[PDB]
Parts: sequence; C-alpha cells; structure tokens
Amino acid sequence: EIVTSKYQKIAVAVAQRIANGDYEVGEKLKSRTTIASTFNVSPETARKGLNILADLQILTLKHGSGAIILSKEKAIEFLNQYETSHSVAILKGKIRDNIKAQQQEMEELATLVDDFLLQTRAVSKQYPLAPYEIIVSEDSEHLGKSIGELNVWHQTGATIVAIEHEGKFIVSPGPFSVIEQGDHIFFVGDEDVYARMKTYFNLR
Amino acid sequence: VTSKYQKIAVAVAQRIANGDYEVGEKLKSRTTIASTFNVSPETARKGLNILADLQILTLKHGSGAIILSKEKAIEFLNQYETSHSVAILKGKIRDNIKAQQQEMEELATLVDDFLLQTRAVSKQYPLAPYEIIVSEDSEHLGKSIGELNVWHQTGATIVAIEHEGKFIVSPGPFSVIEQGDHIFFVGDEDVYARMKTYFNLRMGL
Amino acid sequence: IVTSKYQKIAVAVAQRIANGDYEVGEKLKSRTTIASTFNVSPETARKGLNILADLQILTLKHGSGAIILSKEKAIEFLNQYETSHSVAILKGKIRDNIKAQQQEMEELATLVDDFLLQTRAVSKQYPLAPYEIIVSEDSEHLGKSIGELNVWHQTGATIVAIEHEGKFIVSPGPFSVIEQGDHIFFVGDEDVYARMKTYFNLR
Amino acid sequence: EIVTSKYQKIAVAVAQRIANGDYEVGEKLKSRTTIASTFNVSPETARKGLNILADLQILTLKHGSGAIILSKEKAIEFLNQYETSHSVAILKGKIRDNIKAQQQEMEELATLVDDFLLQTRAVSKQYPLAPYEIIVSEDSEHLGKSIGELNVWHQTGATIVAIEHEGKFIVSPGPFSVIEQGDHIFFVGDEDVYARMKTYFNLRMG
DNA sequence: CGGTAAAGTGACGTTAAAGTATCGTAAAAGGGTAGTCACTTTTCGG
DNA sequence: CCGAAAAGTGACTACCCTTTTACGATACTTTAACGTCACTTTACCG
Ligand SMILES: Nc1ncnc2c1ncn2[C@@H]1O[C@@H]2COP(=O)(O)O[C@H]3[C@@H](O)[C@H](n4cnc5c(N)ncnc54)O[C@@H]3COP(=O)(O)O[C@H]2[C@H]1O
Ligand SMILES: Nc1ncnc2c1ncn2[C@@H]1O[C@@H]2COP(=O)(O)O[C@H]3[C@@H](O)[C@H](n4cnc5c(N)ncnc54)O[C@@H]3COP(=O)(O)O[C@H]2[C@H]1O
Repeated sequence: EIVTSKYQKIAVAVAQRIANGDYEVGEKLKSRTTIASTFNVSPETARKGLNILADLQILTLKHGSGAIILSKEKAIEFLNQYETSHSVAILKGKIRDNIKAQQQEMEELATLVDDFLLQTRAVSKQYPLAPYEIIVSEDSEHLGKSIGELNVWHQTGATIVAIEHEGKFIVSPGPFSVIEQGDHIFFVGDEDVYARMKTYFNLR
Repeated sequence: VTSKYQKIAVAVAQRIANGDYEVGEKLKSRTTIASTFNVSPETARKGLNILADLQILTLKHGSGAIILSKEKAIEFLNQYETSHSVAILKGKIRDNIKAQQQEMEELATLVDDFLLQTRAVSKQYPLAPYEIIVSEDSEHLGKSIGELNVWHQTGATIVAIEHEGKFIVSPGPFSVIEQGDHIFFVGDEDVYARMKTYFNLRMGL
Repeated sequence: IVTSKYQKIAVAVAQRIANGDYEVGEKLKSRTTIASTFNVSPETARKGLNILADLQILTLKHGSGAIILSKEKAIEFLNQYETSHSVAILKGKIRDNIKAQQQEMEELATLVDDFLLQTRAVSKQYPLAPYEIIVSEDSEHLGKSIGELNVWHQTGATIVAIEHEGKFIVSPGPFSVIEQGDHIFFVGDEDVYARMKTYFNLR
Repeated sequence: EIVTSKYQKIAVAVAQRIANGDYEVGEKLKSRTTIASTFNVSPETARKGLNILADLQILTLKHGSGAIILSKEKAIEFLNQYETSHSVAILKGKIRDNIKAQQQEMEELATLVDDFLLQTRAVSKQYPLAPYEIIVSEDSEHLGKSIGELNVWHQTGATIVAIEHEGKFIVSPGPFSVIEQGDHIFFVGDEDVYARMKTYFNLRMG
C-alpha cells in the first residue's frame, strides 16, 4: 500500500511543525541528539533528515551549531507541495496496483481460454447423444413455473431431459417440475431450438 | 523507459543553472550526492558522468566535482526535457489508455464469436438415453406420443425416434411410433422396465 | 482449482471403455505408447492411468499393461467428471472475467483523469527566463497603460507580469498601468531587452 | 504463429490423401523410408505420424505389410474434425496476442506514470514562472488565424510567450504570428486561464 | 578584562545490513531419433 | 511344388535434446548507526 522513507517521514513532520508555527522563523535549534531522542531514532538518523531541508533553503545550520528557520512562505510551499504530491504518490500507487491486478485478471483469462478450448475438444470427443444445457440466471416471467405450465415444447421446440437445482439432478422431469432462477436446463433439439430457449429465458 | 539517475542529473543541473552552485564551486562528489539525493554512489557517479560528457562539470579531481559552465547546464535542461516526455508524457499516457480500450473492444468481440461458435453445451452425463426397438405387436403402435401420453404411462422422456433409418430429435406429441422404430428416451432402470413392458417387449433380456 | 491433461487422458480412456471399444478383458498399450499417442509425458499418462486405478477402472499390477476392470465404473467416473469439470460454467467464468476487466479499466480511466487534471498544465524549463527591469527613472511612458503604450509594437517585448508595491499581476492585459518603481517582467531576446531599457530611460 | 507437431502435420497430409482416394482402402501404405522421401522428412517422424493415425483408427499396421487403409467414412469424419478444432485453437491463440500486447502497454503505462510523478515534483521546483504548454492538436475554428485576429488575451486571459511550430520557437510572437494545428502554445496566467485556453482550442479531451 | 585552550555537543560522512528484484541454472516434460526385434515375402534348392 | 532361409520392412523402445518454468543466489539500493571532526562556549591564567 503506502510506504514513504523514514528520513522523509521525519523531514515532513518537522517541516509541518515549522509551517504550523511551532518553530518560528529565526528560532534557534542546537539539536541533533535531543530531537533524535524525541523521535526514538539514532542521533545520526536525525541529520539524515535535516540537511535535506537546508539545501532546500528551509533552515540554516552552521557547522557544530543549531538550525535557524529561514523562510515561512517557502517552508509552507514545500510542505504543501510535498503532502499534496504524496497524494499524487498515493494516486500513482493505486494506478500501479490497478494495472498489476488487471495483468492478474488477464493471466487468469489466458488460462481460462486455453482450458475452454481443451474442454471443447475433450467434450466433442464422445458424442453418444449430447443434449443442450442453459443456466436460467436472468429475471424472466418463465421462472417459478412448472414445465407443463410453461408448455415448453410448444413454446421453444425443446425437450427437457434434466433439471439441475442446487447441484442436484432430476432426469425425465415431467410437467410438474418447477424451473427456478439459477437452475440448469438440459434439453434436446437443434441449433434453432437452442436459440429459442435462450431468448425464451432472457439469456444472451 | 528511464531511471532516477536522469533525475539526479536534472536536479544538479537545475542547481547549477539557478546559481545555487556558484560558477566554479566544488561538490564532495559521491559522498555529497548520496547524502543529498539518497541515491547510491554507484548510480550517482554515472549521473555526474552525464554532465561530464556534456562538459557541465569535470571530475578529474578525485576530491569532488568541479562545476564548469552555467550556460551549458541551461542548454542541457532544454534539450533533455524536449527529447523526453513532460506535456508529451500526459499525451502518451492518454494514447496508451485509449489503445488499451480499443484492444479490449477487439477482445470482447473475439470472445463473442468464440462463445457463440459453441452453438450448444453438452454434458455426456450417464443421462445418455436408453434405446428400444419396438419390434413386437402392440396396441400402442400407430399412435402419436401425445395420444399415448408417454411420460404419464412410463416415466420416460423420448428424445428421438428413428424411423426408416431417419432420426427426429425432440419429437413432440404429434410424432407417431411405428413398428420397428427405435425409441431413444431418458429415465432410470425402472423407466426402462416400464417402457419395455408398455411396448410388449417382455421377451428381451 | 482445475487444470490437467491427465484428466483429459482419463476421460478419453474411460469413454472408450464405457462405449465398449475397450472390452473388459482387454489390456491397454504400454504407458509409453499412450503417452506418445496423447502427445504428452509418460509421467502425465502415469497420472491418468493412476486416476482410473484409484477409481478401480484399471489395475496395473502387470508390466505388460493395464487390464480393464469395470465398464459401469467407467460410466460412474464420467458422471463425476462432468460434475467436477463443468462446461458452460467455464464459459460464464470468462464472461465474468471480461466484465471485471472492463470495470477495472473504467476505474483506471477516471484515476488518470484526476491525475492529469492536477490543477494546471506543466513546464519545459526553457531559456524563456523572463527579463526584469525596474522603471525607477522619469519617463513619459510612466502613468500609462500597456495598451496605451502599445508596448509590443514599441519594443518587441511581451510583458508577462507587473510587480507594483511588492504585489504581482500575471498576464496583465492592456489596461494594467505601469507606474514609477514598478518591475516589468517580459520575454524577448537581448535586443528586446535593450529596447525596453532605452524605452523606459534606464540608460 | 502455428505450432502443430510435425507428426500431426504428417498424419493430416496422409489422411487427406486417403480421403481423396489417392491411397485406396485396400492399398497398402508400404515403404516407410519411401514415405519419408515423399516429404523429404525423417522416416521416424513419418512412422509416428502414421502411428497416431493408426491409434485414431484411420489405418491398420502389421509387420511386412504397409499401413492398410481401414475406413473411408471415419477417416473423412476425422479429417473434418481436425479442420474445425484446429481453427478453433488458432482463434484461441489470437486472444493471447491481445492479452500480451495489453500486458506490455500496462508495463509501459506503469513506467509512464512513475515518470509522470517524477516530472510533477521536478516542475514543482520552478523559478519565477512556468508557462502552461498546450498542444493544439484538435480541429478548431481558431486554427489558421493570427494571435491578433483571435484577440487571444481578451478571449481567454492568456498572454502567449512563445509558439512552437515544426519544432521551431518564436518568442514574444506578436499579433501577426499564426497558430496552426499541432503547434505548442506557451502562455502565462493561472489555472482558470489554462481552463479557458483548453476550452477555446477544443481540447476538452474528455 | 582579554585571550587561549579544552571540552562537549552537533553534524556529516562513510560503511553495513536487510530486503527485494532480476537473472541464471537446473530440472522436468514433451516430442523427435536411431537401434533393435520380429514377421512376411521372395527366391532357391530339393 | 513346397519348404526353408535370408533379406527387407514394418513394429517397438529406450533415449536424447530442447524448451519452459521455478527456485535460488547474488546484487543493488536504501536506510541507519558508529565514528570522527569542527565549532562554540566556558573557565582559567596572565
Ligand atoms: N418427448 C416426449 N416424451 C414423453 N412423453 C411425451 C413427449 N412429448 C409429449 N409427451 C406426452 O404427451 C403429452 C403432451 O405433450 P405436449 O408436448 O403437447 O405438451 C407438453 C409440453 O409442452 C410440456 N412438457 C412436459 N414435459 C416436457 C419436457 N420434458 N420438455 C419440454 N416440454 C415438456 O408440458 C406439456 C404437458 O406435458 P405432459 O407430460 O403432461 O404430457 C405430455 C406427455 O405425456
Ligand atoms: N502574446 C499575446 N498573447 C495574447 N494575446 C495577444 C498577444 N499578442 C497580441 N494579442 C492579442 O491581439 C491584440 C493586439 O495585439 P497587439 O500586439 O497588436 O497590440 C497590443 C500590444 O501592443 C499591447 N499589449 C497588450 N498587452 C501586452 C503585453 N502583455 N505585452 C506587451 N504589449 C502588450 O497593447 C495592445 C492591445 O492589447 P490587447 O490585449 O487589447 O489586444 C491584443 C491581444 O488580445
């Protein structure tokens, strides 16, 4: 997710304090070791954060001395740009997460289409008396009705051989079997009957 | 297609060009660069090798980095930016997004035919139908499936009739069963027993 | 959680057994011959034959080959394989994947929109570097607007900003007034700079 | 872009000949080196192509007797089966080209947006001013006109500092400089002036 | 009171460690190769 | 004319080579800490 440098984190924190006014312009800061203990960091790590601010003309520290705040206006500008552009950073990170996730989806797609082709080949390899099958997952006035109430053969030309409901099968279902949403209908007919069944159950 | 070494180069060229490093001021070479940019000394060294190759600085003094000319640093910045991507980078990203949008449209249509080329989905379950040859005399011959009311008589769902070697799939109630036809139907073993009895086939094993 | 060629071998051989092409008594060819017929490794063929062995469709205690065991259990295995593998279920997954990818790209499009909006355009760090003069000398051109002076036609300069009493107006237009002591920021070349200096009596 | 084993090619070729009738049913496909010489291929790749044929039950094999042709109807059916499924597989191979190019453009997008962030922080470190740069790449009633004819400052609030045309820059352009399609316009102003310039030159660009 | 020297503290620079990424090597599998094995056909001899 | 032997070819198999994928190791980069150096302040002495 979001990771920044600890050095940067310290720099941003102290720059925010300066911009808020805790450290006024011209405020002395003979520091290193004291603020290092405030931040529970090695005294040396403190400078790693405060000379980056000096080259950026936010403060001035002579050798062996304390940091003197220089420009309120420029420290404010820098802190603002950094935080709003670290929001630029968070948006950037979300784009990289999104594109990597999409590469993950497209890799799954690759294996799916290879697997799809493999199954189409293996399924064709038999041919005893293959029937036609659909999943009635869309809303339709034909759901919650029995096969006889629908009068299926007269509506679509299909002969239903089996209904799968909640993973269970009824073969040779008869007129009293009910077709419910999500059920699988196995049926025989030709390509036109398959097309009729798809339209009849609002499947495309 | 770029690494942060270029960014270092631009940053230090910017300092030189603004006048932050006065004309002829010396840097502490790798140590100063690493302390400033947080970049490693090995990348930094190539970063400054860039400005050496363009004569913005000289490194023949192991001590550090001597800056040479502010005018050449400004030249560097300009050509660098123009040959790289800034407002072009915004345009390139837009072009990339639109190219991928078109590629996805092509993909959507490809898959449509791929899926529609499957004009049906089969199962090859054990639901494959029993086959009986109605070769014996029977009161049921010469009648239509609907007149017989077959499912209610035997529990069978007829999927096809073979008559004179020709098949009718999904036969409906008006198809007639004639002597010698083959009836294909789904059911279980008990449905098979009912069909065999119904059509006077008790002789068959 | 379903990817295998050995399963394709398993179903193929089970379909042969169940249809009756391979009678019960009959022996299958060598594990190496089946691997070559199905164009795969002997090891994957070993997995396929182990599948039907675990389902008691074949036994391999003989080196000559695999002996067929049960035609009905091959049929029993075809039913279970149908369930596990699934047919249009596979197609449906591809449609869902495509739909999810389209939504992910819509999210990406909007993300980039804000990223690019930012708030403004950009910069090319050009030597456009605008000149600055301070109009501190007396001049008949002071107390006049940029349009009244017709500056570009007089000096070749394009004024980008005026500083007046320490405050800035950027893109000033023809109605902005140049007063004594103001700073004029402008673009042009060295000759334009020279014209501006002379024009405002800065020699 | 085609990856069918050599064996499989050999099988298809000889099966096609059988289905055409060049190799009749009782006629024996004898001479294995002689079959290798027919296609100038190795005799063992040919022998195995024929073996895969024999195992799909198109021809029968036996010592001393060249492969005898068994069934016309089934060899014909199998030829047609390979004809459909192989093009199905080629269509599958196509979606692969799409996913590959798109993954490449995503890896490309990732680098582009990383550098875009790099540019934003780099330009945030500016000097007195950074003029907005627009590329007038869209069709517009304003193209082919001079800055003075357009009366740009009064239309948009922008002061144009330079035009880039055919890679050449004119600084301090004046009213007689013309804006042509594809030019880069550099101008000063604020965020609102930028919005006016973008609208004025038909750059909504969604 | 002024100057000098010493000590202490803060900063800067350099080096080391840890984590992540990339590349190379190795292993496994899938597909082609020649050697061997057997069977059938042809020729010769009885 | 029939039988036997030899030769040629089909059938068989163990193997080898090539390609792809996965894992491991090395390298690089970033962040932290130890050490050393400089500057400032104080105290003491002249
Ligand atoms: N292929 C077949 N196999 C076995 N028997 C068949 C049959 N076709 C028709 N019948 C029999 O004839 C009756 C009328 O069939 P019909 O198709 O007109 O009218 C049918 C049909 O439109 C529909 N239906 C019933 N089962 C169906 C199924 N499995 N598939 C499609 N439609 C079915 O409900 C109506 C009443 O069905 P019900 O079973 O009470 O009554 C059925 C049934 O006893
Ligand atoms: N670089 C530019 N960017 C944007 N628009 C430009 C432009 N150059 C010319 N125009 C537009 O064309 C009009 C006539 O410009 P011209 O240079 O002849 O006549 C100008 C010019 O001599 C002078 N002027 C105005 N603004 C100026 C400026 N920022 N710098 C220098 N001269 C300016 O006053 C006259 C009237 O100015 P006004 O703005 O009413 O009208 C301007 C303006 O609308």
